[PDB]
Amino acid sequence: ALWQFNGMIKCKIPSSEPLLDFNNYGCYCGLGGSGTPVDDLDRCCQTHDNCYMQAMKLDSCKVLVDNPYTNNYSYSCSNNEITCSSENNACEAFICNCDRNAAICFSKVPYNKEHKNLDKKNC
Ligand SMILES: [Ca+2]
Ligand SMILES: [Cl-]
Repeated sequence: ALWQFNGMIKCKIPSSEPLLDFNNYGCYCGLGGSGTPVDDLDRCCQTHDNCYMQAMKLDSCKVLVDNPYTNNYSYSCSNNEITCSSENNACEAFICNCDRNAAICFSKVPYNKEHKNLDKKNC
């Protein structure tokens, strides 16, 4: 769920408020997403969007009524490392992995201020 993803991103980027810093960035970070990613951070978000689309194709996922944004899962942050839990069932586990991958991705790419609040004439 979005509460968990926020925490993951803070795990990797402890100075951030991710729901502010990483929402409405580029063509893909935030609601929806199309066009060409503007930079590597935007590409992290495209991958994550694709991961959530692939979570929904899962037979596993077609039961929790929640979407990936509302589907809770279990994870830990420890020493700024994210660990998804073996106690997660299949849908939960898949979404946790999508989120972990994206949080790590965000932490390893440049942040270009020019793309924050981009006009979706670029997308
Ligand atoms: Ca998106
Ligand atoms: Cl990690």
